[PDB]
Amino acid sequence: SAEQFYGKMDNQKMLDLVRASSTKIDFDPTLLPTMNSNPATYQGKRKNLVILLQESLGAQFVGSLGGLPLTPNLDELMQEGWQFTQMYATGTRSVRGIEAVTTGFPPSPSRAVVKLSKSQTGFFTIADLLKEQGYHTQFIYGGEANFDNMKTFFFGNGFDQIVEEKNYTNPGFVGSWGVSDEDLYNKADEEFERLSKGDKPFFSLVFTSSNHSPYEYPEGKIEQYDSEHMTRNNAVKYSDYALGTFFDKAKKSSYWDDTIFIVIADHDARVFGANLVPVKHFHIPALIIGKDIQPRKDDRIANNIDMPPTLLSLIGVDAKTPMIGRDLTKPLAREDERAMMQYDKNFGYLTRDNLVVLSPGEKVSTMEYDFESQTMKPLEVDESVIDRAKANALFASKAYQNNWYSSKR
Ligand SMILES: [Cl-]
Repeated sequence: SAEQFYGKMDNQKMLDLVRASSTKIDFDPTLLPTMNSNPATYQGKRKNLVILLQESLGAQFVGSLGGLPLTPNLDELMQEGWQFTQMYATGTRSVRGIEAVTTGFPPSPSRAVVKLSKSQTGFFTIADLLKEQGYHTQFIYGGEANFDNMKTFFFGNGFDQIVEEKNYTNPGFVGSWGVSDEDLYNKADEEFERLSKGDKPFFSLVFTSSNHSPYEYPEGKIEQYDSEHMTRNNAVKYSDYALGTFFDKAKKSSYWDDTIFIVIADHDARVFGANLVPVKHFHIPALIIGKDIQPRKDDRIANNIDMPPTLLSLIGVDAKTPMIGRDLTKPLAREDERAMMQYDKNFGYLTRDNLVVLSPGEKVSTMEYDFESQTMKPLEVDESVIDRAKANALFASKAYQNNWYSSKR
């Protein structure tokens, strides 16, 4: 319970600050307290939606984002689309990255809702929204889908089909975590060219697996970055090569005209025993790419929970949902740029002007964040800056307790 760590706040005061700081409009709190209507920016025939979730792909491993020269295929694709240079994960764990891009639900000191008992059925997801709207919905994974409780959460919440390890006929390579990312990506391309023959728009979540210790992946596929074959750096570089092979196929495919793709990490590679909130380690790549998506370098501070409202808007789906994440196809004032991030028991609220970190024992730290340096210094802020952070720190914990985030509509 977030109340126990950060202090109490009246539901009214809290909700008001959450709704106001969200920038969402047309709220209807009779059904659910943050239910809001957002019409899609795109208004043509509904597009397919492909989410290519990148296991542990932190910005530190991305060349185009200043880090190690580990992602030449992605770097190139970055120039070809809507690149987010100030994107932050809300968490450090895979299930929280799945939480963020399938539900848009903000973080708590607890586990992501993929693993919580109340969220196993009838929780809000874009999966069941799109399903209710006539979409086929699927999850493509290389390993065992029961892992991290994913299959159960996905099946209970709007996913139709689950494609997992048992469904791969002849993979080029199999490791401890399942088939390599190239096999995953061949399977994706197979499923998409399949679904595109059908009548339905589809929504697909595809989640990489190669980038896990002990780092098994095929030989002779990249000029390795490290001398040892099985390293994190090389697994990332393998995954990059594997993504490039997906897009080479994707661009000459029958679904290309009709689809929006997002390349986004679930979180950065974990760091341990960090103090407060290590901002740099929530920093992640995000790329939206597709026909009619124009190249753009977007420096607006955002979270991965802003992606589902953004993507629905891009694919032509009007969204009456309780999501408080931003539709970034629409203007966002500089003072509204923000990132929430949860590092275990610590919650951080990053804006262009300040960074507020809340820790157990109701301790409050206030800082100015140097974006170039990726370092922070002490800084005094208005009570309104602390209250906005606290209000957002508490929301998911309270919404979960009170069932404020259901799929009822
Ligand atoms: Cl997390």
